[PDB]
Amino acid sequence: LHTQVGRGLLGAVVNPLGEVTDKFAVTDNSEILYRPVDNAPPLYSERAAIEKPFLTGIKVIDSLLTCGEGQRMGIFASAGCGKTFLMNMLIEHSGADIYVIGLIGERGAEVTETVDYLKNSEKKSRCVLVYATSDYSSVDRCNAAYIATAIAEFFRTEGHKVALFIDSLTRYARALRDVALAAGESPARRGYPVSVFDSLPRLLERPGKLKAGGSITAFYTVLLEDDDFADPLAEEVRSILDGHIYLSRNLAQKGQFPAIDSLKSISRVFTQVVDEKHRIMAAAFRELLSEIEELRTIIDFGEYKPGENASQDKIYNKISVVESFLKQDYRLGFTYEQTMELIGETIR
Repeated sequence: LHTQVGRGLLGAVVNPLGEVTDKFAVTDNSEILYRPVDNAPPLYSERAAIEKPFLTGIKVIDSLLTCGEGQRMGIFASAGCGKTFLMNMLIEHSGADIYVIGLIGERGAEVTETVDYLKNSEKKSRCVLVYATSDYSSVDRCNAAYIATAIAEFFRTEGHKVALFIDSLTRYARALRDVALAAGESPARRGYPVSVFDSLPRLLERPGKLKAGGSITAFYTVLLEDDDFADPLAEEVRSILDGHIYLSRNLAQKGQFPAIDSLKSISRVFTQVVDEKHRIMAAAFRELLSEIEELRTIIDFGEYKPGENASQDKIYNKISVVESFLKQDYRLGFTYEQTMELIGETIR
């Protein structure tokens, strides 16, 4: 019901009971205060409108799927579509003041690798990790996600630009379902006025940019088992969030990382966070992308003959420059100016 917050948590690993069990970095700051884990969302008049981009350093995201400060973004993928490797890139190459990572219900060896990753990360001094393994109860697994959010909320009140990752919403939904059964609530039908299952939208309206403070930019992972299978839970959270990154099993098997399929991904606030020149290039790049895949089905049909159609020849010779723009080594981050200069060269 109450948890630790403050700059003293930076570098710490907190378990579902809200107290630190390990450290991946040590910080001079020792500030530790207490706040409730359940806090009301900001009133609409306290929220500011999402107007500023949150740059990620990932070329495909920053150019075609631009995020905004205060935005909540879903990341849809199955195991293993490098969703953990995409989150490592989001943490490495973005420019947030503070990162708060929440590992829900995961196996256990997964928790130790995230800490091992943070131990060697350049952002270690600005990160907090909340974990709940498979051995912890379902009650505790849920509380890991609201503790992670509450920690992020304190940093936002202090003015910080915060980035929140909860991986995963899938295993959070499963553990939550277990909590509902203890109250008798079934997934099909429910309880009223407070249902255990409405724990999910309540938790997802807490991020955002405050007029009087900083912002929480949130990334929620949703596991798409199997092979971009439409899980029922997957369609509700697409209803609530401001956009979704979709990690494609198909683009992964061909060796393209990140396996983001931009044509099946969106950011709703895109046109509000980029200028007109950006919108023109992104629009032109999406049509180049669409015409490429139209040509790939023509090729697979054995229907493409070089020299027969000058348009198809022009599209074909762009495949290499388009694929190289989309690819990205996870150790590399790109500034907005480099992303926009590369996308223009791809379109010319």
